[PDB]
Amino acid sequence: ASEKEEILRKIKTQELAEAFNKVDRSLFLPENLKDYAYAHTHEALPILPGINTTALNLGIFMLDELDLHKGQKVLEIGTGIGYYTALIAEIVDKVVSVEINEKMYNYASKLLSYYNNIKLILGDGTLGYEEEKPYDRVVVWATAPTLLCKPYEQLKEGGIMILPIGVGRVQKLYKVIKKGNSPSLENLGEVMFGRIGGLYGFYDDYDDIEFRVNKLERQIKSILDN
Amino acid sequence: ASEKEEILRKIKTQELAEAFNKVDRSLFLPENLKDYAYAHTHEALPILPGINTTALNLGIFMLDELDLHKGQKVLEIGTGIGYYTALIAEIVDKVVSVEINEKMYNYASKLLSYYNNIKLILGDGTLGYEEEKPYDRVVVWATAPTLLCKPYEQLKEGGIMILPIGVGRVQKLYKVIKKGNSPSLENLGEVMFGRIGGLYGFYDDYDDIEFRVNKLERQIKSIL
Amino acid sequence: ASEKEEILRKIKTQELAEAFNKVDRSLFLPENLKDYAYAHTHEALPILPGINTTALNLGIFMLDELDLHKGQKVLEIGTGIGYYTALIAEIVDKVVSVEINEKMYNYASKLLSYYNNIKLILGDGTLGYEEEKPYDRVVVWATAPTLLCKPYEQLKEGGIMILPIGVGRVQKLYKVIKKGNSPSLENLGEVMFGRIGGLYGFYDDYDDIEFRVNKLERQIKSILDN
Amino acid sequence: ASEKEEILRKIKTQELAEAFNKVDRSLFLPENLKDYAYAHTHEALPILPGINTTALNLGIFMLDELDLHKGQKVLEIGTGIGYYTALIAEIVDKVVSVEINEKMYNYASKLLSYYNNIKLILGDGTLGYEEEKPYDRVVVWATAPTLLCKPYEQLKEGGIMILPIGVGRVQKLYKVIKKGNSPSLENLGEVMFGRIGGLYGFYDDYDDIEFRVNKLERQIKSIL
Amino acid sequence: ASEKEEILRKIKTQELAEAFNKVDRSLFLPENLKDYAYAHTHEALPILPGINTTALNLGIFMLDELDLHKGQKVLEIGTGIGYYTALIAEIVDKVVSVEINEKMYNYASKLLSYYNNIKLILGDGTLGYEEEKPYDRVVVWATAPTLLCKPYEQLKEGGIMILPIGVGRVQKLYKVIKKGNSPSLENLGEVMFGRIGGLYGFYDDYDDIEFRVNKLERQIKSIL
Amino acid sequence: ASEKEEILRKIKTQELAEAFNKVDRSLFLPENLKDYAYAHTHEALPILPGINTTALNLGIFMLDELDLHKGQKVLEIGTGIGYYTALIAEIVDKVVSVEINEKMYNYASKLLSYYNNIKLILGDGTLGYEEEKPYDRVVVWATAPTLLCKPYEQLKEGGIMILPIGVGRVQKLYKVIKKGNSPSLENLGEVMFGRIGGLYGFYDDYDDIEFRVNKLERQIKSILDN
Repeated sequence: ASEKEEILRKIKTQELAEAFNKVDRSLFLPENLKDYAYAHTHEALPILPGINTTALNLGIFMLDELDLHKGQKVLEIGTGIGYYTALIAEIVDKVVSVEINEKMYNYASKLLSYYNNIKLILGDGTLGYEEEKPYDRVVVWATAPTLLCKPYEQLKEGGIMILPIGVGRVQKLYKVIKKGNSPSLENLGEVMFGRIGGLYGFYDDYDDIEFRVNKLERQIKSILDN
Repeated sequence: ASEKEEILRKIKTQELAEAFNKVDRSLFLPENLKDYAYAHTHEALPILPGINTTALNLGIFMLDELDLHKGQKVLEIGTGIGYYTALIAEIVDKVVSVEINEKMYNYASKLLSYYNNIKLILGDGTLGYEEEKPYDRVVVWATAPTLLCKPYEQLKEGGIMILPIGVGRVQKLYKVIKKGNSPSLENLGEVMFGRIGGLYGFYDDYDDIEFRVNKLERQIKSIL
Repeated sequence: ASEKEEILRKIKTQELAEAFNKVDRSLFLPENLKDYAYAHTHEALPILPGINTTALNLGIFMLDELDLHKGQKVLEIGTGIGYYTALIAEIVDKVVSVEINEKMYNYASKLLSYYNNIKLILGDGTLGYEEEKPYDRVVVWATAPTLLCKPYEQLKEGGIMILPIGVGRVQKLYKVIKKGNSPSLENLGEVMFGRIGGLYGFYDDYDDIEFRVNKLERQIKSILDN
Repeated sequence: ASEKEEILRKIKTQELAEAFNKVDRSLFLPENLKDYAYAHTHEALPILPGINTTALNLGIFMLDELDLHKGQKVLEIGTGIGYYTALIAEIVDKVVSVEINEKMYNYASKLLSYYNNIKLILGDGTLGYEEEKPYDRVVVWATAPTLLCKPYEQLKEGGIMILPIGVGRVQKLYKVIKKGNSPSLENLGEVMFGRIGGLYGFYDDYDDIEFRVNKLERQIKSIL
Repeated sequence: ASEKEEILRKIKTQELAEAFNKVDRSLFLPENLKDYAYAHTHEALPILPGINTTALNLGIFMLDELDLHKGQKVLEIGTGIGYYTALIAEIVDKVVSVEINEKMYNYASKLLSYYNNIKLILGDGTLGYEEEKPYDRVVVWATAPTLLCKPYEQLKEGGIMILPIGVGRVQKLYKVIKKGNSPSLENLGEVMFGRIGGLYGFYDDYDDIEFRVNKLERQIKSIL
Repeated sequence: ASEKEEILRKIKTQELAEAFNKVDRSLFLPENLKDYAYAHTHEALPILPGINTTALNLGIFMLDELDLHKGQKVLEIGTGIGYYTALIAEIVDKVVSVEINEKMYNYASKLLSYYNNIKLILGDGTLGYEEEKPYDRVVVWATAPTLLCKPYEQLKEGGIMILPIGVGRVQKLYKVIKKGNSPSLENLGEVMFGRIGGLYGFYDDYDDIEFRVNKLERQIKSILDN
């Protein structure tokens, strides 16, 4: 708990403040990363090849902006290691959380036993989760090509959704308040999340000149097979 | 052979062939572009800043790959000058067409008055059009970040949607056949369409670093 | 006439001010662009594939800087839709105007009938127009690799020429005052014009890394035919 | 065949084959990564931010190209999770291994207690390890700007060092045989290792212009 | 064979062959570069910051493709060290040569005193040289944005001009034959010359984005 | 001597100030570059294909920062034209100087005759020079991939070394004060030197997107041979 007090001081939602103080984040982190429970708070931690855990400073900010309170039903796209799932479960009535990667799904299955209000789904988060349909809030922990349609449809009328939108290696964090097909979108800043996979995920690779050149270099390397 | 003739020979959809043969593309085109009606069939044509009507060869090819029939209900996203909308209205029962740009909407509204089975919505085509929900066919004249959810939802279970998906200056043309949440995607080839706007459209601009630097150089113009 | 008054207020040449107020720019614009006669004044309008009409704000600024007055002979490289041609004809004695694109030449042939002091040439503007040789002013509506030599030679001794010079997708607007082979060149700012074609036009394509990469990507796409 | 088996078949160094067969890689790996012990043998595995343990196929290939024997003195630069260190300690007399990252040092320190012929230095591997100076073999798990001088100096006259040399995202894997100031360098192929740190390490970051611009755009965020 | 000999064998212009054989290139070259007179014939040689004399093989090749004869009037744009000017003066009647850089002008002025049919103008070669207007041949030792108008105007009706045209680090070598306003342009291959300066020269720098960013990064060095 | 007084005014080491005033730099420069002895002081001068002489302003700054005084033994990596070698010889007891390029080695052999305290070696400067081992100072006139190990080892304990470190076309000037394996490195600024060659020199080419693209363009040009 080094940068723990810094982060706690900033929390605007009293309920989140308490959940944050109580849940021991080292309990959801592997052995190798134990020292990052409350230190290096601005970095994303490696869990699986190609998959990280959002930076604590970012995560707490997002949840704080989610306006979480008693008796809400929250949909979370991207269970991961279950830590942010736990913090929501502490505040909210029920939590439906989706994970697309099986190994990740397995790793967390055991870590959330202490909770009886978290439904863990193994599937395409891009579809959200129809079946417990009306949600009060939705948090996505990976960037999308556009506004995720299913989650948005599943949101309650005045619901609030937070997700990173953007193709390209640097995206934008958006706070969406449902209002028919005229939501209000508030850019909360620049962020760098990994790409969400699935039906409404990405259909082509990163399109920045660095990537394009890396590819050219890959192909010429292989064409020189001729 | 005649450029108009070359395109006609390729058309596999009989009705499309008949429509293509009687609808005058030169009426939908501005004064400055009438020489292009059936000449230079491979060139996209400039209508508004940032808006071009698809090149004829590709336009017909897409309407043809769309497999249009009589009695169908079609959803067209991106009216434009109205030409392809006209061809569809000649073949199909009813046609709903959305145009997000008002200046383009107006222009095409005048020309589409002739037809009576065309509903022109001035709005976000990225939302499709819920109110007539069941559609047999969907065509999109602009590239999208992913599979367009709303129009796809509004498709019949075996429906066909044709759209370009991709970020970047060269996208892929897809032929999608609705099958619940596991659509079949056929790549019909590489195309170059403008980016689609709207709620479920793009939120970032094309990544051209030359210009991103240019600007930063300009921005660096301040001496205090 | 929305941004019309903004633009008119700025005009320093009284004669231009009057011509600008009188000539109806919607009369030279196609149907599709009627709403841009005096709105969106900063954008270039699409007329032909690869060809635009300079932005009104830019055009009026250029003509205003041309120092146009009674009894001058003006050479204009790039007739286009004839609108800027009309404004000059209103002020000046005679106007010789060149257009290299035939379709463009045709479109404007009819739109300038009301004038009896505009000679319309279909040819290589890069050559200027020898035959009505001594000119007082010259305006070019497209960028060149360097100072256009023929127009410059055709200029009167103290004549003034305005043109965009530059390879690359962003050029510079120059006001040239003839003085033997020691002109005075004043950079009026950064601009973005399409490339001028012709003998003294461009001999190679755009050389910015974006273009070069687009090409590499084109070739590798075709080499993969092997 | 079994991925673990495929790698085993390639091993030319008998002792390495035996070691690979009895050392349990799943002990060195974190909970979240144990399924990868002998599965997906071609993937580098994420341990700390900016630190990955080499993909098994390459790891073994390098230890094998290293030509390990009994009684040797080996210098390993970049302990990591300790796995390859363990394999070396099973084959060789003594092993000195350096790790510059403390969090990584600790993690591997616990697991390496089992062995008794391994000396773990928490420090700059770029300096090698003077104090045991004569070494028969040297392995480096990270790319370097040039031939690493200190470790090379500390090699026996016919010693072998295996390291990746190169700036950029794709380096070359070199097998170096000490011969005074004219070493022989064999290119074993292209690899992708992280940059080595320390005194004789890198002083500039990888040149990614996309990000260099991104930042400059961010930096340009000030309105006074 | 001898590098000097290899070049000699290729020369098709008898007079050029004779001249090449008697003019000592080592006199025109600085102390630090005399070993290069007829050695490393393919390398451009550094004379002033931003100024290099063309590599011999190319230099001769161009003078040879120029088709020099006795009695002609030649216009050379870019004197340089004077070597190729000397070879031309040995073959032709009169030679006008322009050099825009004064430091280069001086250097070559001393060495060219020997010849008496060479007029050295210290000025804008981009303007050519009106005063002796009719020229049979024109050579340009630097790349240009377009066909150089002034020198082209000053050519005889069937004259030949050899210049590199192009923006970018690799230009095309052109052989131009005057034919009113429809010259014939033969592409002799790709070359790498410096950019030509002057009125009808370049107005923008080579577009190197690496450096454009570098600077912007430097520029971003202010903390107020 | 135009910018000579500007540069002299700045010199903090009195001994360097005197050496700088006395040694005639035009005596080490070829004919073509005579006018740059004390003018255009910020540019690097062309001597051999691929090889330049550091800018005078840079060179004097580096030597001034080297803290040169009576009775020191100085190792210099990159003799070049011998001018900076001469200035050091004037102040110091002995100077060992290495040059890797033979033509360069030859050109300077004759220019330093007036000195009897300069040992000129033709070899790999990356190795420094073991044999006159303990050095008080070391100056390198070319960039290295990292801290040059041999020179550093050859430095006296509290010795000082100055060299440009960096891959990439723009490097950093470093002032190194020996202290075991814990030197103190002070960045003196951004500089642009040519690459040092040799055992501890570079093993791969420049890695900036400009270079990478130039290469792609080279290969595609050659693949189109197929």
